[PDB]
Amino acid sequence: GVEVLEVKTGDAITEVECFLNPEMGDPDENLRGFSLKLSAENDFSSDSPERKMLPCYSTARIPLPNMWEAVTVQTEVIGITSMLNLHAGSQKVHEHGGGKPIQGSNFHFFAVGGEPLEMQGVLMNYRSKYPDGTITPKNPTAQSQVMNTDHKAYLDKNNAYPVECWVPDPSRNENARYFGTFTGGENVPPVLHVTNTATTVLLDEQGVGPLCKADSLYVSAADICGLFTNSSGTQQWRGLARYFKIRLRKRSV
Amino acid sequence: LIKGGVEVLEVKTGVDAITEVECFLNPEMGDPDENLRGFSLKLSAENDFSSDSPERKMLPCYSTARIPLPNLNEDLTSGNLLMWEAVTVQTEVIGITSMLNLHAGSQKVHEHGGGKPIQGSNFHFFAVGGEPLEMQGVLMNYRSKYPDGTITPKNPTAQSQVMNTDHKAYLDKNNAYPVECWVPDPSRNENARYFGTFTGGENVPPVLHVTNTATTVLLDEQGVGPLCKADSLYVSAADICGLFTNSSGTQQWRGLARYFKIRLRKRSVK
Amino acid sequence: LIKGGVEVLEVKTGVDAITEVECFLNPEMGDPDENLRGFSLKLSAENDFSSDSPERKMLPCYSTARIPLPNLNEDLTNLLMWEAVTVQTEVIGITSMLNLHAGSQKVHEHGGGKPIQGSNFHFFAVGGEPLEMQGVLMNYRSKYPDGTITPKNPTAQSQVMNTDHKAYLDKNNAYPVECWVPDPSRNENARYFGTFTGGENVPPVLHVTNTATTVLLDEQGVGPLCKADSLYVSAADICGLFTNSSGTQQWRGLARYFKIRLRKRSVK
Amino acid sequence: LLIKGGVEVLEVKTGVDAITEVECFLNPEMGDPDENLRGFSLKLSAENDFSSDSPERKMLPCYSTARIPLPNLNLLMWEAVTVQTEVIGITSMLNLHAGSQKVHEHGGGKPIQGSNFHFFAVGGEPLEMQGVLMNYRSKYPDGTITPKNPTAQSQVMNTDHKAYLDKNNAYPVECWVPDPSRNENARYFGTFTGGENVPPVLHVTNTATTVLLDEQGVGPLCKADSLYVSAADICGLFTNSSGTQQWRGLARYFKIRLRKRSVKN
Amino acid sequence: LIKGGVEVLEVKDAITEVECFLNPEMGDPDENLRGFSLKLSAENDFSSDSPERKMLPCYSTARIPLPNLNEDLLMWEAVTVQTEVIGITSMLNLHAGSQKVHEHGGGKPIQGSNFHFFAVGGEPLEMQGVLMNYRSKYPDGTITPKNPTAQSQVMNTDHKAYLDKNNAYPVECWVPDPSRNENARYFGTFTGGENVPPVLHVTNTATTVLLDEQGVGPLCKADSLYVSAADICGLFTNSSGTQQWRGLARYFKIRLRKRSVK
Repeated sequence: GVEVLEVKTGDAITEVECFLNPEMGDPDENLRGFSLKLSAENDFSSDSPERKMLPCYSTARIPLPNMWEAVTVQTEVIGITSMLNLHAGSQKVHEHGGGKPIQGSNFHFFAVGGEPLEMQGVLMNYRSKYPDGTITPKNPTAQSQVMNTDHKAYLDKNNAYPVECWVPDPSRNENARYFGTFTGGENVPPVLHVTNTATTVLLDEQGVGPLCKADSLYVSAADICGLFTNSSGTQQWRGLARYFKIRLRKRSV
Repeated sequence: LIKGGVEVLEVKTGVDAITEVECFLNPEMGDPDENLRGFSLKLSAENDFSSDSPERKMLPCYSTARIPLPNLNEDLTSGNLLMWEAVTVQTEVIGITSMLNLHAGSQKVHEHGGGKPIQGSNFHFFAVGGEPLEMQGVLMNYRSKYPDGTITPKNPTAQSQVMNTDHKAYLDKNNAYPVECWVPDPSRNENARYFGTFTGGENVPPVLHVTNTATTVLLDEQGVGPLCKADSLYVSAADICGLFTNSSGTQQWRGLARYFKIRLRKRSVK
Repeated sequence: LIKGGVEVLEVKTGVDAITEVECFLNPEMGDPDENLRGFSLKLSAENDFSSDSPERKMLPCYSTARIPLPNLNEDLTNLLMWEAVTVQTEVIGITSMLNLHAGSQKVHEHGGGKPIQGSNFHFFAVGGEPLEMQGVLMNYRSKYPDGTITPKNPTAQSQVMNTDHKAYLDKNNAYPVECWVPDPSRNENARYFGTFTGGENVPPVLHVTNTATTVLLDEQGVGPLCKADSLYVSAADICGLFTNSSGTQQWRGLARYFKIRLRKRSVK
Repeated sequence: LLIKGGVEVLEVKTGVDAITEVECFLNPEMGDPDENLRGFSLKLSAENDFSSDSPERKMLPCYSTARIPLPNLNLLMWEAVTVQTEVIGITSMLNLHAGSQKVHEHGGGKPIQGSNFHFFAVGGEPLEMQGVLMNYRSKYPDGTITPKNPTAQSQVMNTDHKAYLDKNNAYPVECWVPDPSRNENARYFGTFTGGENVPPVLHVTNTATTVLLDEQGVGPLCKADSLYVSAADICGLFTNSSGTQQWRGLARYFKIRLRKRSVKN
Repeated sequence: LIKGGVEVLEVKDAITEVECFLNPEMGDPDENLRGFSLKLSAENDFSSDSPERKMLPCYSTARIPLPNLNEDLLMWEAVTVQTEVIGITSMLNLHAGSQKVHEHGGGKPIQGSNFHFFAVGGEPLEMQGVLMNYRSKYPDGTITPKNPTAQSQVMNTDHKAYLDKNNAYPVECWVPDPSRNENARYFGTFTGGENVPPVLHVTNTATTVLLDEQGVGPLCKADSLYVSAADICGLFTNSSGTQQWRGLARYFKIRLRKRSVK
């Protein structure tokens, strides 16, 4: 919300990094990174999901040295090879076979901003009764199933904003860059790439990156990798942490 | 250099020569009742081609909106006319994560499993133009009897199942032009840019990307964007995301809104 | 610099040195009756290779059209030919496959109809002369029906490459797609593009946009040169199989639009 | 200073007759189990124990190769600069009436689908291959050339298994790959896609050229005025009405442009 | 300009090339089944998950000695790599051992979850541990996250390791650490699912440049280059229905140049 002047040159650069843990629901102390098992077939009139079943967006505020302009990010999902454990817990694919890989709907999303991520609410079912401890669209209507401009939120709390209720708001986020891919379907294969050679440039069309208000950088993520199928046939979301390395420079304003 | 039936001259320059407009365009999937905004009526199947009378609320339609822009041409005898020229669009489908609700209404994938994701045939389409989108009609079945309140190819013939050049329409009404009957007309739309992808099949995964970093340039090969006739910008969309499968096995289309942010500049015309 | 049996000289410039033509080319899927334009006859299956006699209406064919261009060389006192420089093309009516209420087998009890899916072939060509084809057969012993033009005097080698099987795409609804491909050993005066995707459950994936242009110039900057002021467009757009409530399957095809920009080229 | 094909590379020669083009096709070598089934393999056996795996020759697709003689020529050598290549006859797979198992009652025949391999090379000498086996104990049939004295290490990398692709219809595709530790005087390209239900995806166009020049601008140099083309185009499996499966292959077209290159003797 | 704990000066007989074929480490359950794992167990409770060593694919690594430079400072700088997976066509053997797809049909292709990964560095690859199940009891001869907690199922920064031993670091326990590896370049793709088709490309025309944004490649400490790989191609399904991982070797050709350092 400021007039942007010249990049400062000469201690004018800094780098910050974070590993941001996923918030899949964490149904007990041993099942960190998983959701509660999924319910199915609730009538739209009686759809009361349990909090531990709902993955939420992750976010962290990173303090910076006492404006900082975010210029690049390196990011990837951490622990993708853990899905090669087919011996623990997963339903056998057939008699004498190995366990079923994690697969199905997934969502991979990150943002880097100079302020909290701005979100827009959209619901599958406006009549869903969301559980205490979630932050979901207030006073939803049938219009909330399409676009209801009342549903604006800041991603200002961890393990609170359910991924199923909120998307990054393309009508705001003037001071953030976000990227997400949703792939839906029962049998969707997880496809995840890692490399330390790929950098995303955060500069806009005028060469200006996110400007860090109150010397704070905000990282946001959601990395729902797919569904884990237990021997019983029950399914749980599995998520993984996301790494960020952000390069910043001093910008005169 | 002729476009939008005017002679195109130079881009106008100076501080106030740019404007930006935005809108969220709601999907028109059929909206069978107040609870199922964003969905179609459940899908029928196996109608003989000779007795195919789909209900209106089962038929997704193209969405469109006319966005009024400032008049630029007060000075009638200056000799200089200006029109708004659309230069870029940022667009994405809104609410894609809503499909991660597998607890409400969807058939379980197997005993003790979660609900079935939305999947299957999908169509993602948008246009930005200086006039209504120009459409060409093509039917699966020329003998389909389309319901009151839809606008569909008039007096279709067997040729309407392939290319019948009689079926020209303007996308000039919301919740009227069924997506299954109409496509953007590549023989027209000289003053609009359109983009669509159809992916057909029972098990097709929805794949949707969001980012505020991606801009589509709307300039043609001569560097001219859509020119806004009557100081109007037209946005058009269809975002059928796939089929929702209820516990009963019934299927309904699910659609989502589309966001547009369009940057325009002043263009001199004769 | 030789192309289209002429020595290629300079590109001409000026307002009259460019022209544009357009065509919607209808598909030729077999058209088994007057109501099923754009479909084939239902598919037979399991014919022994020794007794494989497909019906004509079951066989999609390549489409082609000859487009007259503005007449050149109407003075006897320097030769010009039209040179095709760009094409815009797309398949027309792709959203018609969102009709899941008419005719198609339900996906499951209480469900909607089965989408068109399965093997597909999307192909076009732009040339200064008819498309040159090479014959290749699944089964050299296939007995093709009257009204089709198929490889003559085939042998087992016709299942791989038999150089006898050369044809021009010189007749509509005649050259079955399953028998012929564009000939990579010829077509020195045409540009062709095709993608075959085979399989029972292949999803049709089709894109439309008026922003995409294909350049038709070769490595020497020469486009197809239009013999006798004629441009040839060719297509095949088999979108997949339509499955009827009975389980019978029929090909579905769609028309292809072409918009071709040409310029005048001096030749000797 | 610039060394390739065991010669010092000097300047490209230009002018009248300093360029030539060769165009050819390679027929596929899928096994050809009888006179009528050119382009197919014998039906596939299944479930042989690794200790008793003796595939029949007609069941094994092999690499195709040919030596193309060039116009006879400080020495001059032909330098391969570009190749245009594509698979010939891809639309033949739209015949779903002949021989293939119906997909369901009253349905059409099952498309060819499943594991496929599409490969070509252009070189100034035979393609250099490295052997790798699924099962080192496989007993390969007379008329095939397969890794000699294989060991369990032959299932991963056994550096003993070096061969030249020096005979057509002899080197089974399942036994051999292009050797990335050699082929300094060839360019090769291949894609393997494995799986029962893999869709064949094949593109044809006469507008796509592959440049064969390396990072120093030198193409394959044709030793003894010979150009070597190699291919394998296993398109997938054909499923007969009985459920038996056979590989189907198609020919590959090549158009190669060459120029004269000066080299030191 | 600091990398590999040296000040990087100018690029400088100044070039060398090394190559390696790095064998896969899939578990090798007997003398005949080199390149395969032991058959996969399934449905172990998270509280009683004790995988056998021969069932666990591990990362491969090799230290490649380079010409000695400072005998009387220069370091080798890795500039490019050519790499590919070796023996991909071996999966066209559908006659040996694999379950028939249906009566009278050929054998089932190798398919399912796969992981293709390589790295080139001037020092061992730096790894971060992440577990499906922190309570997994890993077998003797494996090196797995020490003192695991439920946080080990997400990100536990305690789990740092060097890829400093072959056939030891299970692929399922470790990933390249994006918070380290300042002196290496790594690339990997995981594709998960029962029916995933293996898709593998070979060509001698593809080179990966290993220079960073400042034009500096990995700098080879102690005149050593480290190559690392994992190439789990998918699952082989036996006639009985049992499944085994199949892996293949990876080839590397690396071009290096001399770099002045202080």
